[PDB]
Amino acid sequence: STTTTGAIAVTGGTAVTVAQTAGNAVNTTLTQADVTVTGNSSTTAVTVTQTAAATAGATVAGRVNGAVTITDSAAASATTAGKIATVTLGSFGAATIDSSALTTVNLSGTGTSLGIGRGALTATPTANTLTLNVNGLTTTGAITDSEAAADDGFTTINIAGSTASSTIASLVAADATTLNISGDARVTITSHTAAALTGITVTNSVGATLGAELATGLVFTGGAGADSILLGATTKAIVMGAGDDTVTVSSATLGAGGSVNGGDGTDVLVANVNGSSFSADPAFGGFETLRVAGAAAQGSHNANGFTALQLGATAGATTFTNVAVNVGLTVLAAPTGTTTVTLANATGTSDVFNLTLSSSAALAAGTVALAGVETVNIAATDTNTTAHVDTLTLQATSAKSIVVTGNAGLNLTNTGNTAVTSFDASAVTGTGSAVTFVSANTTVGEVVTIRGGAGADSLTGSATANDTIIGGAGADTLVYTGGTDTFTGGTGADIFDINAIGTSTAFVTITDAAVGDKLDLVGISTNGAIADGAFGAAVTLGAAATLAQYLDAAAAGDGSGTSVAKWFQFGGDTYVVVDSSAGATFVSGADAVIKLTGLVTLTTSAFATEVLTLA
Amino acid sequence: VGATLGAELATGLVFTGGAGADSILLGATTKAIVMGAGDDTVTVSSATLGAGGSVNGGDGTDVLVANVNGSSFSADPAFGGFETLRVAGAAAQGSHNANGFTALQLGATAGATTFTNVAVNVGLTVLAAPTGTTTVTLANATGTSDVFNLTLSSSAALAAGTVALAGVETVNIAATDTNTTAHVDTLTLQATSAKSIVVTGNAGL
Ligand SMILES: [Ca+2]
Ligand SMILES: [Ca+2]
Ligand SMILES: [Ca+2]
Ligand SMILES: [Ca+2]
Ligand SMILES: [Ca+2]
Ligand SMILES: [Ca+2]
Ligand SMILES: [Ca+2]
Ligand SMILES: [Ca+2]
Ligand SMILES: [Ca+2]
Ligand SMILES: [Ca+2]
Ligand SMILES: [Ca+2]
Ligand SMILES: [Ca+2]
Ligand SMILES: [Ca+2]
Ligand SMILES: [Ca+2]
Ligand SMILES: [Ca+2]
Ligand SMILES: [Ca+2]
Ligand SMILES: [Ca+2]
Ligand SMILES: [Ca+2]
Ligand SMILES: [Ca+2]
Ligand SMILES: [Ca+2]
Ligand SMILES: [Ca+2]
Ligand SMILES: [Ca+2]
Ligand SMILES: [Ca+2]
Repeated sequence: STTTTGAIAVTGGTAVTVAQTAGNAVNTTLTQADVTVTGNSSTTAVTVTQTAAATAGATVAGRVNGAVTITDSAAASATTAGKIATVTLGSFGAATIDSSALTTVNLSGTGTSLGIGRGALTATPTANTLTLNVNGLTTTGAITDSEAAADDGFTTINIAGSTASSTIASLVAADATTLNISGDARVTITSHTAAALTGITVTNSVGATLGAELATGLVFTGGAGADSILLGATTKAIVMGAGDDTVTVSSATLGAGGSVNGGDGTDVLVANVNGSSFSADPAFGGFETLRVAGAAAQGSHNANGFTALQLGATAGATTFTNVAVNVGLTVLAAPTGTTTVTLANATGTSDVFNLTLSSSAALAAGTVALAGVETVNIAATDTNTTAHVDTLTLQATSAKSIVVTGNAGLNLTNTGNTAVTSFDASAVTGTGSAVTFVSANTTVGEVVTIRGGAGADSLTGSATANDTIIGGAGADTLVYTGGTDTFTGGTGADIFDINAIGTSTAFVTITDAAVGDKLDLVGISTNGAIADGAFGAAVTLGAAATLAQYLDAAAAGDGSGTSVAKWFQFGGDTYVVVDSSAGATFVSGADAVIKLTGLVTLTTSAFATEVLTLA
Repeated sequence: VGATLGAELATGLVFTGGAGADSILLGATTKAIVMGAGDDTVTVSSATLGAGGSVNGGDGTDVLVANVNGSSFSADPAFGGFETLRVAGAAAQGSHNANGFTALQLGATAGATTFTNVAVNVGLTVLAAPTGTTTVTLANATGTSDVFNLTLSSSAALAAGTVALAGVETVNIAATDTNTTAHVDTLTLQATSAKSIVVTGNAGL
């Protein structure tokens, strides 16, 4: 049903299990049953399972969870023992337990809040260890020790994560002293409120992450596996253990003394600060990667002695100084202001930098400046299965090569990068990992090579240059600007967008024009706008007519008021002409020729607007 | 014993030292400068070299002199084999990365000069009157037993000027006279958490 599951109450028994399910339809919401268990003095264990909560979607069955209330016999007594030792939950709304004999809680699925009270026993309790086994648990809100506030709570909390990731939105334990996170799968505590904590100790294989910034007085010890914390001006010796760990610091220098060692493995140090020099400070050790990310992250950062660099969202413009050779930057989120990299030594002529862009969604990497680097390698990386296009302004005024790899698109702003003679995005991979590039090269008579990838790419050369442009798979747009250009749109419906007139010597050759490819002549319509028909009888001349003769023949008509297209086949190759002139001379200046390698018959092929589609 | 050349070498010009204290001035050098054994001394007029464009101090304790607006020589693999960083010259000034040096020196300067990322047990020797406040900031000042060794070393009376040592608890000053005829050095110390000042030496302060 969509109408909600009515109460469930149990009283008494050696052990109790109430197992709800919800089987409602795919666009409805059923809210589940309120459960109450009240033990008699035989009740050692209680279990209350439900179906996991979800939001009513197009194909998602909606479920809200029922409150659960568990109460032991001796819950209100000042003296009587109490019998409920273990409680197991499998999803829940606003849950309560109240038992002075409680040691273990097993959590699972989707929760709202758990409030743990112990019996109102007046005697001061001696055993005060909450074992809290988690497995696939996610919480809207707080696990609280209700007893700790005004009475005698648990002094030591143990959390054993198991077979699946768990996330506790908030853990509130005001009498807690030790906190040990153990087991088998990640435990994440988004926010703890445990002022009296003297230590935290991860022993867990996958690791533990704590989203709340630790107390400056609070010791933390990691184990194997990716543990992950936030520190301020710490007073204590923080150890991170083995595996790939992550500490975020809110202040650049520590305090008292006041240290943090990353331990074995590749560990990230995150600088949420106005500048850093972590290599210098012996207080920090065992770190390999420096990441600049956070709401206070900004300014000048000493890269020295790190083997890798990362960047996330930032407060303002951030600069990496003293960057050693073979050290690459990975950008993980949109930063604020220009990101400058300045290397240890830029002076050589074979300088290589590895920039990486790595995100699940479209990433606006912003401006990164790489003065004195000759080869710039860009990886554009998508972390999920669904395709996107990243954006970057590169300022690399002495780069000769740009190579793009990866599996996401890159629209690259290239303004002012005038040394670039080789753009190679050929290795790029998705349906639409679309690469956009425009050469900023102005060296007269240069050889420039532009390579597209699997995406629907948009590659523009330079009027200055003899551009070789090659799209990969997909709907590529190759732009002609001037000079002796060689175009190859690979597989797919490519568009050869002709925006310049050229000469009789400096013109575009299109190597592989085939059925489906287009020839956009909008930009050479000097006088008016082209044919518009299916204009398709080849100009024919004699067995030994010259290219010069065929050109003159093709331009014989009057193009003064209205430009006209014609075409011919000379010496084994196919040519297209735009006549924009009076006399029967093809005039180099305003009349235009386009070469197409091979015999391609344009008989049946038709002019769209000023756009010729090969038939 | 060595050779010393007071003129700045041509940027095109190769130099090779032997054993013994050789000593030159370099600009934006284009060539691979070697200094050999013994306690050598190169003064650079520009912070980064050129073309390529390197200078190796070789064996022994060698001084690198920064006649520049800031330095970070540890980072640049173009410079290697140096042990002491001195800030001295008519263009010498600003922020200087002490990292990876085992000693520090100071001479006459263009303006206020700052030593950053200074490792523990690294001392400064002042050799001539500088211009503007000389700030030392250590790698880690946070402890409560921080010791710094300042030395003043001259033949004549030396006006060391202001040196700032934020976060140092014990400041040791040596006042050293290099000749037989007595003098008195002068210093403004700014050491707002120093509990001890110990003065040794054979000249006045
Ligand atoms: Ca109570
Ligand atoms: Ca009580
Ligand atoms: Ca209490
Ligand atoms: Ca660890
Ligand atoms: Ca580690
Ligand atoms: Ca360090
Ligand atoms: Ca490590
Ligand atoms: Ca994606
Ligand atoms: Ca370079
Ligand atoms: Ca560059
Ligand atoms: Ca392509
Ligand atoms: Ca061109
Ligand atoms: Ca293509
Ligand atoms: Ca094609
Ligand atoms: Ca056009
Ligand atoms: Ca004509
Ligand atoms: Ca020598
Ligand atoms: Ca030497
Ligand atoms: Ca040496
Ligand atoms: Ca070096
Ligand atoms: Ca004297
Ligand atoms: Ca101190
Ligand atoms: Ca002090």
